Amino acid sequence: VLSEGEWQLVLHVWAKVEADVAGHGQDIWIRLFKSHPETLEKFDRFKHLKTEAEMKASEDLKKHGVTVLTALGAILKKKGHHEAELKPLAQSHATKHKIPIKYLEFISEAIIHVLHSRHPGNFGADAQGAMNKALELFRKDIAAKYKELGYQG
Ligand code: HEM
Repeated sequence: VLSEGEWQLVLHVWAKVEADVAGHGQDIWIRLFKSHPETLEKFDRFKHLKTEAEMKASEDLKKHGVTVLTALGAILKKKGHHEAELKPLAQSHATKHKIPIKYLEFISEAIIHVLHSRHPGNFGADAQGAMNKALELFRKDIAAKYKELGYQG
């Protein structure tokens, strides 16, 4: 459970991300694909992208980034009361896409890295700790749902 103070640090930096959702989306996914090339294998629609240049020029990847960050933002804004939002997300990722928890750990790393690079003034040590906590909570709850749905993760 996060304190109100920790949620405030998370939503404060998220407000900055929302000024440019598409841009943040691209940076985060490209970071993920570059650092962990294996994750690209999960997208039959992006598995053909060979360079960062092709990734940055992909309209479909940009759209995916917006879809993902909008869903994550909705969850964070619930401040822990995200049961309803997580159910459909857990079902599609465990049953259809088959995304292991390890990959959610990788994207969490990418998110923290991008926020640190683009928002140093609003992402000091305390704020990073709060964001890490919020993302760990998200991963812990999705993991619990994965189990209930029959997917090891
Ligand atoms: C911050 C965590 C993430 C959030 C909130 C998120 C959210 C979403 C949403 C809302 C969709 C569209 C609806 C759906 O199919 O459920 C989606 C699709 C998908 N996600 Fe996730 N996702 C996350 C992380 C990941 C990761 C780490 C991977 C893979 C390494 C992944 C792979 C996919 C795939 C393969 C699709 C379908 C893409 C397509 O065929 O159009 N997701 N995700």
